[PDB]
Amino acid sequence: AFPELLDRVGGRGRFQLLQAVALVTPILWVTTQSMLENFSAAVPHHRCWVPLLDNSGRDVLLAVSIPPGPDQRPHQCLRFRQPQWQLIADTEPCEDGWVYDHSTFRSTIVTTWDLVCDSQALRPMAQSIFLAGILVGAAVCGHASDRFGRRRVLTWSYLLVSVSGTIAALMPTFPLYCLFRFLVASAVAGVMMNTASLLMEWTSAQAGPLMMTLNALGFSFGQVLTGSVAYGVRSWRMLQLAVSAPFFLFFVYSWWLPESARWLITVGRLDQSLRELQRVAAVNRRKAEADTLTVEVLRSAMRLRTFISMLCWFAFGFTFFGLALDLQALGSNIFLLQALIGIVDLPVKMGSLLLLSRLGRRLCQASSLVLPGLCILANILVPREMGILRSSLAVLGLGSLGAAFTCVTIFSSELFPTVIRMTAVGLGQVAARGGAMLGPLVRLLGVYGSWLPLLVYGVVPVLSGLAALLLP
Ligand SMILES: O=C1C(CCS(=O)c2ccccc2)C(=O)N(c2ccccc2)N1c1ccccc1
Repeated sequence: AFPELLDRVGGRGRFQLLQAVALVTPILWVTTQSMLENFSAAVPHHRCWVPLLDNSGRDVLLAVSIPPGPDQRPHQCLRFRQPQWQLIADTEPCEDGWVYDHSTFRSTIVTTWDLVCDSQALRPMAQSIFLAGILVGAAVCGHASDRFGRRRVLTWSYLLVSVSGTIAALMPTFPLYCLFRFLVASAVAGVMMNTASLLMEWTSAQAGPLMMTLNALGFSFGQVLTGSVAYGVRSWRMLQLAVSAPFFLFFVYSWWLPESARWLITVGRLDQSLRELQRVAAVNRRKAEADTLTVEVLRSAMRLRTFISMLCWFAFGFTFFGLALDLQALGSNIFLLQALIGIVDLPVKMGSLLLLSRLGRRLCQASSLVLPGLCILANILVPREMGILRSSLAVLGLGSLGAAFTCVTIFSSELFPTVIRMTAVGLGQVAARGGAMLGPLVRLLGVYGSWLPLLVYGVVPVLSGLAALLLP
């Protein structure tokens, strides 16, 4: 009988907007902390240190010192034992360290800890660890908001994000950095889930719309915030601190947001629920029907389609999170990318939804997965000669794939006895977080041809979309 009480106290109004703003604003920095492993763990051009150069015709010295590499470049992992002056066989690996190109980035973790050459596999493992941390933190938090509340967990998760992010920027050794990024990921997942649930609960029956949409926009924009912040600060120690600093103020000001009143009723804290509802009514200025609340009212108040949905969620998560953390391979001028994936995301998603809803729900679901997979696959076919076409296809593909989590959540998830969709969205999204940890691990196939990762990332979504047509 809670919706009757909610209609009695308010609905829409003023408080539901202020709370919405204050709970959606964290989402931008939550995205910023998640896409940060693209300007922090960036790989600049590296050479082998040689005594003849870099102190104790520069082009001639570079030619004699290092053997040439295959890709029209000097070798990045080998060095001549002695200066081969015969150039107007016997090679040894780098042992005095490397030298890097300090022209776009001042200091990355790759530069700091030498995650190049033989120890190349370490880099595509930090992102996998981070995503596994998100999955684990989201799994634990579910049975954590039923014994501690729903607003306290949000504030404590804010504090954990801030402290762990600040501490992770001062570590001198790689495993400590990985562990603290794991903790950051878990706390971020907790923040995500608790914010979503809090936005759902306090809103009236029209929460399915706006509210849930207002979340996504958060990400989209956030993307651009990540891009701008990255363009701002170049060093990697001063990027993590600058990103994790706001969360302390977020935790400080999150001490006044009212806690969800529906949860308080089921546990037995009637007085707190009364105070909460009265203060919400006072904020909403609907202090006319509140006198009816005299405790007693609240005292009396107290299979194939599923598999298709799981496959679609898995394909979307796997492709997006195994391809959008390596944007240095999709083009150039990285700061312009990762800042064009929201400005393309919004118009494309709205236009595609509006245009394809009328044709049919299954048609829209199918067309949202074949198109971006084919777009990504077509990136290989084009050569390097046209860079604009080389980069626009990837942006269009990512923007179109971003519409999947919107189309398959609000328009889909009704493919069931139609009792409540909250038991289906989470079930589908579990495979989305469980398919991203199996993501960047594909990029470990750089050896044995470089086209295989892109080929897999292009064939998986198209196969999932083609299988989606087999509903009957
Ligand atoms: O927007 C989200 C959240 C939603 C959880 S949520 O709102 C909730 C609702 C109801 C009950 C409990 C919790 C999320 O976890 N991912 C995600 C994380 C890791 C891997 C894959 C997906 N994305 C997402 C979607 C598209 C593009 C990027 C990110």
